[PDB]
Amino acid sequence: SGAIYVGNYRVVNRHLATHNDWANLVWEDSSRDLLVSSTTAQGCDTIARCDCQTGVYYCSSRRKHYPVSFSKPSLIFVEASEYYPARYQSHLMLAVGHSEPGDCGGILRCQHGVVGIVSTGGNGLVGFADVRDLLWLDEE
Ligand SMILES: NC(=O)[C@H]1CCCN(C(=O)c2[nH]ncc2Br)C1
Ligand SMILES: [Zn+2]
Repeated sequence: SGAIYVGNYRVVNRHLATHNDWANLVWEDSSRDLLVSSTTAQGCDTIARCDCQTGVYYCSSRRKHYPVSFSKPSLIFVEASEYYPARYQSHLMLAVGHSEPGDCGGILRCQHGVVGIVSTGGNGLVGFADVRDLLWLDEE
């Protein structure tokens, strides 16, 4: 589990969105595993606007932050899971690291701010849903 709280937005994994998220929906994209809902309180996270390929992510199954090198956001074939069939997930970045299904929502960050959230894992891989292209998270 886990969310990004930027301005009056909550960014979660689409597959973990709550009823309250769907009832307060701003934007969702199944291809990216992303959903954004509106919040009453202002959040403290800042979004990175950069092409960093190194950063640090939170792994709930280890209670640990790990430094990683990650790929540029891409279209990646992701194996069928409890939440999606075998498909191409877009805007996904891959690194070597531990990721169990419940690690989804952990933040990946760089020197500039939040880069994305854990979206995929297994086999000693971890995939991150990028949010750096979502410039509207910074206004309105
Ligand atoms: N966005 C997706 O399609 C995800 C959904 C959860 C499962 N997915 C994984 O890769 C995964 N496997 N083991 C741990 C993890 Br995390 C695929
Ligand atoms: Zn950066």
